[PDB]
Amino acid sequence: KCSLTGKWTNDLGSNMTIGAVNSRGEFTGTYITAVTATSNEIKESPLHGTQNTINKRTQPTFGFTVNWKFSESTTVFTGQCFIDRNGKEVLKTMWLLRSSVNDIGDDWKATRVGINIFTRL
Amino acid sequence: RKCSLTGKWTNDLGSNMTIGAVNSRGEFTGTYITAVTATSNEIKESPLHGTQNTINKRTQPTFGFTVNWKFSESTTVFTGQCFIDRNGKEVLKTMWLLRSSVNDIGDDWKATRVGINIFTRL
Amino acid sequence: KCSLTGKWTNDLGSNMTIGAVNSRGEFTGTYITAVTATSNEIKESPLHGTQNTINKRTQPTFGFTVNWKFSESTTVFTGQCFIDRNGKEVLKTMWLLRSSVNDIGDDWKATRVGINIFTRL
Amino acid sequence: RKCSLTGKWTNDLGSNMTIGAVNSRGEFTGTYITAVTATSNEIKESPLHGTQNTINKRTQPTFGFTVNWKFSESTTVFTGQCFIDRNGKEVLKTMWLLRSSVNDIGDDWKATRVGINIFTRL
Repeated sequence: KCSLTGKWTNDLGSNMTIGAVNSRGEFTGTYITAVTATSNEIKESPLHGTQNTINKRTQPTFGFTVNWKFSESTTVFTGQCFIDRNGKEVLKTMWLLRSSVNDIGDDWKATRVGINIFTRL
Repeated sequence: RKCSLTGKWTNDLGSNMTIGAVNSRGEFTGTYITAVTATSNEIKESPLHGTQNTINKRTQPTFGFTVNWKFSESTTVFTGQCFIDRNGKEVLKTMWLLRSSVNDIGDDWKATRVGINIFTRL
Repeated sequence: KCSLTGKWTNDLGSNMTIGAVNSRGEFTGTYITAVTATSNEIKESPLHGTQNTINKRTQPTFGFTVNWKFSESTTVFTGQCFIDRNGKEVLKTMWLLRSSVNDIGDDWKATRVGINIFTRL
Repeated sequence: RKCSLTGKWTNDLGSNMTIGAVNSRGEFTGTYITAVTATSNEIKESPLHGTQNTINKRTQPTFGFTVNWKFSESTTVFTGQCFIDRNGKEVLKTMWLLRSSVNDIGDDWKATRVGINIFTRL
């Protein structure tokens, strides 16, 4: 089975570590991003999420939220934990990066989208 | 005035969710009761877990959460901001990604749907 | 049938006019946005797109590109032309707003996403 | 050095596209030959139409286009930027929305998929 537990790196140079996944699918971790949309100094940030455990898939879906500690933003990631053709694990994910806006009239411009592919560190 | 995630919410598709207390680290848990599904499965209350961003203790914080669906193999994530709207109402403006399970990594490209949800207090 | 031709307004206060849709599904129009992510002065911008004509649906899908004339950005919209429960036409759309970045290393942050609902003006 | 959309491109999913000349208004037409589909229909060459942004005559312009699929009722839009990569190669970095047709406006929420494509010259 593909398991989220462990250390990962992505295509932008960010790393994350995820701890034990419990019987309800819950996990916590830490994220160190290589990139930011702000001109703020990056700091390591917690993440929390779940793996879907329905039918106990060898390649489960999952999602997590990175609670950025150096900005007012939040990012969520979701994807699937695959075994690729080489037998290596790969997380294929898409994310939404939510920026803080001061006024609800600017809400429309607050959400960026993209992908990340993670492999084991 | 502050916008708080804790409590009961309903959305523009008829779904409800309950969010519990937000701890000092911004963490919260809740339950999601969806009105709609992409599958032909029975909907069932599913847990959610997420965080509110506490940097600068904003009155209108950003947040994100994951719904761990219990009636399908999918996962949805939501992120958005807890606003005080012009009328003084608390409103969650969110966008989501719904990740379906695929069997072959070759089909990964078609596995993610996107959309919005707007939540107000029940 | 729901037809894209005509004048529309959206939930953010933007308007657009779309001309005749030809037999291949092609149309052109003009977009006047009520909002921008830049601090530039908005100007009316051309759009070009297509309606899908397969099976000649009464509620077709469609897409179009707004070629912004007051910024370096581009937005694309896609959605479906519905008749709602009142018999009114509504365009339900989602969009990607692509900003220009100077360097490919910043590509990850260049795409915003959102929705717009259009009704007839 | 300029990145130009005109010519033949291939993507990370195996799809190809041909883009014709870009006129003074930034307009172009082309053909898309997709390797993948969300339906169980036969893929068939489909037309595309879009624009390149010409403001400030950037060497690495943004652009967008719509693929008018001819073998399904769906539409896809792409937007991105025509870059000169660090190795001097022209690369289209794009994101897309794939809109499926639904019969009932009530199902609109599940009709839009999202993803990326990276194109290089064939």
